[PDB]
Amino acid sequence: KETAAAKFERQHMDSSTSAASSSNYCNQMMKSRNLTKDRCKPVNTFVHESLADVQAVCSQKNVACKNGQTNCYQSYSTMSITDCRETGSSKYPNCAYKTTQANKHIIVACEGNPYVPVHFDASV
DNA sequence: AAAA
Repeated sequence: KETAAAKFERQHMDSSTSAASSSNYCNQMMKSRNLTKDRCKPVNTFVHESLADVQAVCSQKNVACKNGQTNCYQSYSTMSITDCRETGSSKYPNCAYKTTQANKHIIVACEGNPYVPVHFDASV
Protein backbone atom coordinates (compact mmCIF):
# COMPACT_ATOMS: atom_id res chain seq x y z
CA LYS A 1 0.00 0.00 0.00
CA GLU A 2 0.98 3.46 0.89
CA THR A 3 4.26 2.44 2.33
CA ALA A 4 6.32 4.53 4.68
CA ALA A 5 9.01 5.01 2.13
CA ALA A 6 6.36 5.56 -0.35
CA LYS A 7 4.70 7.93 1.98
CA PHE A 8 7.91 10.04 2.05
CA GLU A 9 8.24 10.44 -1.63
CA ARG A 10 4.73 11.58 -2.07
CA GLN A 11 4.70 14.17 0.47
CA HIS A 12 8.35 15.22 0.58
CA MET A 13 9.94 14.62 -2.74
CA ASP A 14 9.75 16.80 -5.85
CA SER A 15 12.84 16.00 -7.96
CA SER A 16 11.18 17.67 -10.89
CA THR A 17 12.06 21.14 -9.95
CA SER A 18 15.33 22.58 -8.93
CA ALA A 19 13.07 24.72 -6.72
CA ALA A 20 9.72 26.44 -6.32
CA SER A 21 8.79 27.61 -9.75
CA SER A 22 6.38 30.11 -8.36
CA SER A 23 4.73 30.99 -5.14
CA ASN A 24 2.01 28.51 -5.90
CA TYR A 25 4.56 25.75 -5.98
CA CYS A 26 3.05 24.94 -2.60
CA ASN A 27 -0.68 25.14 -3.44
CA GLN A 28 -0.04 23.26 -6.63
CA MET A 29 2.11 20.57 -4.89
CA MET A 30 0.41 20.07 -1.51
CA LYS A 31 -2.87 19.76 -3.15
CA SER A 32 -1.59 17.25 -5.66
CA ARG A 33 0.69 15.24 -3.55
CA ASN A 34 -2.55 14.40 -1.83
CA LEU A 35 -1.55 16.41 1.17
CA THR A 36 -4.59 18.28 1.12
CA LYS A 37 -6.52 14.94 1.25
CA ASP A 38 -8.94 15.17 4.11
CA ARG A 39 -7.21 18.09 5.62
CA CYS A 40 -4.69 20.80 5.09
CA LYS A 41 -1.26 19.50 5.99
CA PRO A 42 -0.30 22.78 7.75
CA VAL A 43 3.35 22.50 6.98
CA ASN A 44 5.40 20.44 4.61
CA THR A 45 8.75 20.81 2.97
CA PHE A 46 9.55 19.59 -0.50
CA VAL A 47 13.13 18.56 -1.21
CA HIS A 48 14.49 19.04 -4.68
CA GLU A 49 17.27 16.57 -4.88
CA SER A 50 17.21 13.14 -6.24
CA LEU A 51 15.88 10.31 -4.22
CA ALA A 52 19.15 8.55 -4.19
CA ASP A 53 20.59 11.66 -2.56
CA VAL A 54 17.80 12.15 -0.07
CA GLN A 55 17.94 8.50 0.83
CA ALA A 56 21.62 9.01 1.37
CA VAL A 57 20.82 11.18 4.31
CA CYS A 58 20.26 7.89 6.13
CA SER A 59 23.90 7.19 6.00
CA GLN A 60 24.62 10.71 6.91
CA LYS A 61 25.07 12.85 10.02
CA ASN A 62 23.05 11.31 12.67
CA VAL A 63 21.30 13.88 14.80
CA ALA A 64 18.29 13.78 17.10
CA CYS A 65 14.84 14.44 15.74
CA LYS A 66 13.16 17.50 17.13
CA ASN A 67 11.02 14.67 18.49
CA GLY A 68 13.84 13.37 20.60
CA GLN A 69 13.65 10.09 18.69
CA THR A 70 17.00 9.07 17.49
CA ASN A 71 17.00 8.15 13.75
CA CYS A 72 17.21 11.50 12.13
CA TYR A 73 19.95 12.51 9.97
CA GLN A 74 21.10 15.73 8.70
CA SER A 75 22.40 16.06 5.28
CA TYR A 76 26.09 16.73 5.06
CA SER A 77 25.34 18.76 2.02
CA THR A 78 22.66 21.24 1.45
CA MET A 79 19.50 20.85 -0.52
CA SER A 80 17.16 22.89 -2.38
CA ILE A 81 13.96 22.64 -0.51
CA THR A 82 10.68 24.34 -0.77
CA ASP A 83 9.08 24.70 2.59
CA CYS A 84 5.22 25.03 2.62
CA ARG A 85 3.22 26.72 5.36
CA GLU A 86 -0.47 27.25 5.04
CA THR A 87 -1.51 30.79 5.01
CA GLY A 88 -4.03 32.22 7.41
CA SER A 89 -6.41 31.88 4.44
CA SER A 90 -6.27 28.19 4.48
CA LYS A 91 -9.70 26.71 5.15
CA TYR A 92 -10.22 23.10 4.25
CA PRO A 93 -11.02 21.95 1.66
CA ASN A 94 -9.54 25.23 0.53
CA CYS A 95 -5.92 24.61 1.41
CA ALA A 96 -3.62 27.61 0.55
CA TYR A 97 0.09 27.80 1.34
CA LYS A 98 3.04 30.15 1.63
CA THR A 99 5.93 28.92 -0.52
CA THR A 100 9.20 29.54 0.92
CA GLN A 101 12.21 28.52 -1.03
CA ALA A 102 15.62 27.89 0.40
CA ASN A 103 18.82 26.10 0.19
CA LYS A 104 19.30 24.28 3.59
CA HIS A 105 20.63 21.11 5.14
CA ILE A 106 17.81 18.77 5.51
CA ILE A 107 17.08 16.70 8.47
CA VAL A 108 15.14 13.42 8.01
CA ALA A 109 14.15 10.40 10.03
CA CYS A 110 15.34 7.06 8.62
CA GLU A 111 13.82 3.71 8.72
CA GLY A 112 13.56 0.25 7.42
CA ASN A 113 15.65 -2.20 5.53
CA PRO A 114 16.62 -0.73 3.21
CA TYR A 115 17.05 2.10 5.67
CA VAL A 116 15.42 4.90 3.88
CA PRO A 117 13.70 8.17 4.68
CA VAL A 118 10.38 7.91 6.18
CA HIS A 119 9.64 11.29 7.85
CA PHE A 120 11.14 14.78 7.19
CA ASP A 121 12.15 16.60 10.41
CA ALA A 122 13.96 19.83 9.80
CA SER A 123 16.12 21.95 7.64
CA VAL A 124 18.98 24.16 8.84
C1' DA B 1 6.64 17.66 7.39
C1' DA B 2 6.57 9.45 11.25
C1' DA B 3 3.90 5.52 12.29
C1' DA B 4 -1.60 0.20 16.23
